[PDB]
Amino acid sequence: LSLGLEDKVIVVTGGNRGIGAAIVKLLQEMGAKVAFTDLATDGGNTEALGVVANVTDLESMTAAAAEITDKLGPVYGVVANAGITKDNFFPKLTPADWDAVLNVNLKGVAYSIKPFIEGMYERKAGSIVAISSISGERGNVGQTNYSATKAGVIGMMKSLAREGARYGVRANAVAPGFIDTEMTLAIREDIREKITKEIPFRRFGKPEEIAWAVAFLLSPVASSYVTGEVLRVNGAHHT
Amino acid sequence: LSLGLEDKVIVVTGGNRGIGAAIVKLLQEMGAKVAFTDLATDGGNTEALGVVANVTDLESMTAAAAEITDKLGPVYGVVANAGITKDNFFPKLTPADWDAVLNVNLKGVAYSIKPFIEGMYERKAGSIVAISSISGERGNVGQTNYSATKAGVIGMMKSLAREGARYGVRANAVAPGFIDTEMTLAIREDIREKITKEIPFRRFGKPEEIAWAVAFLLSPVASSYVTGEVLRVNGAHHT
Amino acid sequence: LSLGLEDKVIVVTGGNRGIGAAIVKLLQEMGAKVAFTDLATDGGNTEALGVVANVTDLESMTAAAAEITDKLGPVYGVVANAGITKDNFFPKLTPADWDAVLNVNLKGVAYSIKPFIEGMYERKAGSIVAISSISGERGNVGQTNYSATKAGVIGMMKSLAREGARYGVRANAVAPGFIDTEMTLAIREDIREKITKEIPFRRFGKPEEIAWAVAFLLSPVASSYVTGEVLRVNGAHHT
Amino acid sequence: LSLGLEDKVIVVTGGNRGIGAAIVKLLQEMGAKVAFTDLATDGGNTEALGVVANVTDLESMTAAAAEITDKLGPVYGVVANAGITKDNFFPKLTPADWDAVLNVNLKGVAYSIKPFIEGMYERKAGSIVAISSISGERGNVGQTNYSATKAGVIGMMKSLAREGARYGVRANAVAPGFIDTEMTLAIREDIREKITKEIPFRRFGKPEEIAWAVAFLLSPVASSYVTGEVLRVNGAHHT
Repeated sequence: LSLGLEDKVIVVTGGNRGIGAAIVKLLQEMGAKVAFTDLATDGGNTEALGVVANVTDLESMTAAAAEITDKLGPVYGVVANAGITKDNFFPKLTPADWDAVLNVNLKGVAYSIKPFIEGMYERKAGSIVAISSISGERGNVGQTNYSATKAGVIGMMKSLAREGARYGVRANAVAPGFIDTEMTLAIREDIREKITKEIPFRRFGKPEEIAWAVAFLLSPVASSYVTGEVLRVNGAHHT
Repeated sequence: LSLGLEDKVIVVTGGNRGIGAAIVKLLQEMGAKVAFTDLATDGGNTEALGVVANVTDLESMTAAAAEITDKLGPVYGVVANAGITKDNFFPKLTPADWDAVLNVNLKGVAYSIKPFIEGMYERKAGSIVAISSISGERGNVGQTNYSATKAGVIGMMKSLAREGARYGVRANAVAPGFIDTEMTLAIREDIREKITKEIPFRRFGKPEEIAWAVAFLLSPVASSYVTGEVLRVNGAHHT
Repeated sequence: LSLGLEDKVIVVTGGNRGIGAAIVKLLQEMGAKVAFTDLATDGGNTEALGVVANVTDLESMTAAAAEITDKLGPVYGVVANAGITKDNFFPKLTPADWDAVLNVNLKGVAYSIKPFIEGMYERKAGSIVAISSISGERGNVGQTNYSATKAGVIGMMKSLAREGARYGVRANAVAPGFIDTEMTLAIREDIREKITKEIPFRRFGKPEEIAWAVAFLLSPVASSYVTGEVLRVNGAHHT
Repeated sequence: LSLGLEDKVIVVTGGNRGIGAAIVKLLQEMGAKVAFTDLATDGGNTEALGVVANVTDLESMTAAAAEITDKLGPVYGVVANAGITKDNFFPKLTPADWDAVLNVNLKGVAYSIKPFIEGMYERKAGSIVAISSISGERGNVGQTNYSATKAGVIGMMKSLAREGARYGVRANAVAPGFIDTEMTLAIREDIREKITKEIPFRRFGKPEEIAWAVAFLLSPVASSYVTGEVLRVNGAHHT
């Protein structure tokens, strides 16, 4: 019948555009009280409570948590989705290129969870989901630093899963393959084709498809015994 | 809102008791036209179309397919769930102990899919799910033969996934941890405790919990881009 | 300095040609007393003790064990390498095509280990290695049955590893990518190229390269704490 | 006969004590010209060329590279082994606790490879190995940050493997289980026992055992086709 997500308060980092917006949108049409953090809050999602925050700044995220708790109530769900790339071959990557992705994609994830966690423990309820990636698990050329971080979140989620279990709090990861967002839609046609040919399903995925995987893991009904897991959504691109 | 499973015809092997019954029951309350095969069809599930069949016999399964197609219509979903154990330490296992699990758990799975596959290809639609196991992925003492087969189904599903993609047909696997069925509820209390202590979640899983994972993979709406994947439901017992 | 393999008795199934011959050859030049079983024993390896045996027949393998124990002494190492293919798309595969690969590749592996295991336990020493495959882990089109079995051996080895640990007996698996044997050297040039382009290393592997991985796992010196592991040799084809 | 490591120049980060010292020691007795970087260089390894350097400082590592190249010649091998812990439960971990492990264990690894990589590419030869961990792959309680980084190095190595293949340069990872170093030998007896009971092999591993796995991956002879792989050395603790 129903996923136990009605009136549940959920925070999505990076939820203004792209995959994050898609997660926000779907959770809304499941009856959740969704909030999102980002650098801009346009959206155009009206009913969503956008909060300008920066995952690399812990004060910024703790403030957003306070604002969200105050307006919507105690938080059940967190989707750590905000991430960036600084793509280049290993010897062309500067310390700045490492500092940037490590801050948003690794540190920023923990800073996105840290302001909601103690409360989740008190309420003995909560579902945490980090995003990504096929590059994190398989590896990717030019993404030696992106990959380190997307493989890093999987390790963070597995340990967090083992810590949170005594409170009935779950942590999992979704590892998307190549997904049609505005970013990947601007990549050269000849590169899109080379990649699409690697995918047995013969297409990139859609954002609403990642949203569904996140929803499944957030549902206290559909995945109550799922924790520490990586859910691959890649059309058999990586198996 | 809804998983695209209303009026969808789904076959569950081993669906009279245990986990299979739970999968049957939940698919029913999602509006699916569910059928099951087994050695007995009591159930007591009335509205479910029980067909006496044997996964080790291909004539038996092709007959059941014919009966099911005829009564309910063209098949969308298949859950290859029927499996057995012949547990013993490696040197105490007889050829009969190998023949038995290999037939039901490996061969029987392919024989459960073979009578529905050509039609799924014609209709360019279908979602296949094999079950198990934590023992298949981690290994288990006394289950050297059970494990070979539950690891074998994962390989079967990954290859089938890659073959079926050109028809929009998906294949995945669910790998349950230790689940409270009537079989595991009769295992010695001191062994149940030794195992339960290994599980961060501090309990065995429930059958309706495996049912939900199977439903997620069958949904053409919730997992349209999920294929070739293993979904672990183990409470972080194996991560 | 040296791998503790001098004067060690090692049995290699399928060791007359191909990868098996390569494993036999290298173990010999490490000072091991190597024997092999196969359907033919030409070899042309002279110093190797070829025994005509069939992995699908347990009497046949137990006889070979007796012969080998008698001529060379108590067995330390076993390489379960004999395997076959019956390649076809899932709906074109006959029960005979399933029975064949399941017997040689799954059952035949256990039947290759069963006649040496009780003695290894007595001597509290031994290293077991099964072969394969990239198809077992990734999946492969047209190899839905080969893959089920090569994924099956990994599960068998992980469980056997957990059982054999109390005797200091180790079990592991080597998962080769595409390897230049006489079989793969007869595959069409256009298919060889399509595959070779998938491999970052830009070549198929060589048999002496699989031999080295097997040697590493057999060495009681180099891998004394390695058990339950899969060693991939694929040139980053599957990561 | 021999691993192609005689007269090969190899750098080991964190090689003064513990596992690093063990790797240094074994490579030496394989005829390699080994150097190590660390915060102290006592050792007491005399013949090893200790260089005081800090993996978190890129100038410091590029200087060490220059010194090592100048004294020993062009570098073939790099073992990124230096790592630290700041163990605590997720909500007790400060930004400083994240910054520390992320710098040494993730960033520090890339900074250990960056000064040798361009030359390896020129010479079309090289083998890179990062360390760890069982916590990186499985997850561990109290190590939510250590784990993120040890899972991160695996992703870094897989991407680096795919980039370096066009130059015949290999990258792999060794994932040790619990190893008897001076650090783990000071952990409480009751915790050592709780952990040792989880290990089928019934003991922690030894440093010379990790050294052997690193040697295998560095050998241009024994692992010429091994790249992008994780080699687990855990006594079946994690399978």
